[PDB]
Amino acid sequence: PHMGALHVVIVGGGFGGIAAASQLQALNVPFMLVDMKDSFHHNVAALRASVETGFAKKTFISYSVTFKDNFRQGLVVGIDLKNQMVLLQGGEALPFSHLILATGSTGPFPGKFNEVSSQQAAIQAYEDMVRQVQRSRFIVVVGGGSAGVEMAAEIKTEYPEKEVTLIHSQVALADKELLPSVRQEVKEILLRKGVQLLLSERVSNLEELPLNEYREYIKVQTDKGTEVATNLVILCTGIKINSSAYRKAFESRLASSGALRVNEHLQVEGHSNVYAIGDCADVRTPKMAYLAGLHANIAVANIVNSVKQRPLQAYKPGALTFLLSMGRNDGVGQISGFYVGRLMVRLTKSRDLFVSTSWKTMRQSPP
Ligand SMILES: Cc1cc2c(nc3c(=O)[nH]c(=O)nc-3n2C[C@H](O)[C@H](O)[C@H](O)COP(=O)(O)OP(=O)(O)OC[C@H]2O[C@@H](n3cnc4c(N)ncnc43)[C@H](O)[C@@H]2O)c(O)c1C
Ligand SMILES: NC(=O)C1=CN([C@@H]2O[C@H](COP(=O)(O)OP(=O)(O)OC[C@H]3O[C@@H](n4cnc5c(N)ncnc54)[C@H](OP(=O)(O)O)[C@@H]3O)[C@@H](O)[C@H]2O)C=CC1
Repeated sequence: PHMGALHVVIVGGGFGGIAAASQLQALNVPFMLVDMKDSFHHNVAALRASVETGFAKKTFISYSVTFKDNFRQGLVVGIDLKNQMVLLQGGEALPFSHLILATGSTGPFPGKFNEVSSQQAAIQAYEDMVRQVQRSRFIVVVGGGSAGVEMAAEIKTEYPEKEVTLIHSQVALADKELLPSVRQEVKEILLRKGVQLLLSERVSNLEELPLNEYREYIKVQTDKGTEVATNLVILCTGIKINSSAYRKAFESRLASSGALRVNEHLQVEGHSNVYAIGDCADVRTPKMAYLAGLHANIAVANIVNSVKQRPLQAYKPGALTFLLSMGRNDGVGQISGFYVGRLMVRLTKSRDLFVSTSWKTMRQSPP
């Protein structure tokens, strides 16, 4: 029993979780941030950290340095809604007056990294990836969504002498929600960089392929019988909302996508003190780091507003903002529903990939 006192538990230390923890910390509200890793991952820059020697150490930020005893490393395995408890692997339990679920998404390395690991092992995993790319003259990227087009562009921009093939199962590249003008310009930039495109083809022997590892010879096969020989295979084949921590407890509340249904105040439907933020929230908006941060501000604010019997803040989407870096010198996208060009995207995203914003939030300086 908390007897009216606040204790907020945040499950997930991604873009959403560190924003929520930073604000609760500034408000002196008791809270615990739980993450399976020992450091925040600026995963927007994970593909650049896969091609540039020495960059990976700019993409991982120690939780304990920023949050100290308000941070607990661990894997959440269930939520006990009756006794308001966050269940950790190992048996430990965390009581909460309010729960913020910020579990993000999972997917293949290198675009996502969700291993229980130390900070130096995580950085080394990306430095090893750089070494695999450097050893490999021929490289195949599988999947031409927004991650795969960025991956292929990063490789050919850093290493123009390598041979890069992107294999994609659809006719057009990147997200279907994007303006057709954006999707066509993505294709043209890749072709001008020398990336070979194999569109409307599905790689069919994924079980048989060594992944993220240089080999003298790998044969990639497609459902149409195309065969590509390569030294290296990288999967950018998509992500899944990470519902492990909460799927059982909230099964009745889950969208199809695995997200949690929520109102414009981001409380989970059926609950007044549970919030979902970021990728695991059924925003129906695109899953974006910057939206996770905005959701966190809304979530923390209505926890406080709700204790002050005040009216709640509301999340209202606008047109789609979506920026694709195409290596450090190029890119294309849209800012709230209109096309923005290559100079704009290069300056806004491609050069720095928003890395400095996470170090600022965490109040740390990059090594
Ligand atoms: C891959 C990629 C993504 C981009 C990219 N670009 C942009 C961009 O330009 N702008 C943007 O806003 N988003 C961009 N994104 C999307 C952005 O990465 C995601 O939308 C963002 O990470 C979502 O933030 P969340 O806070 O919702 O989730 P995270 O995945 O960041 O963090 C979740 C955390 O929960 C932890 N966790 C999950 N389940 C757990 C459990 N059961 N126990 C403990 N910890 C758990 C995970 O380990 C992880 O640390 C991009 O170029 C690439 C290549
Ligand atoms: N710049 C940004 O803001 C970025 C944002 N994101 C976010 O992350 C989300 C996921 O993006 P992404 O990670 O690119 O995942 P996506 O699911 O968007 O793209 C993955 C693609 O890979 C294709 N694919 C899967 N298996 C194969 C195969 N065996 N052979 C060939 N093609 C295959 C899929 O086609 P099928 O589905 O037909 O199998 C799909 O079109 C985005 O929706 C966005 O919210 C990610 C990267 C950049």
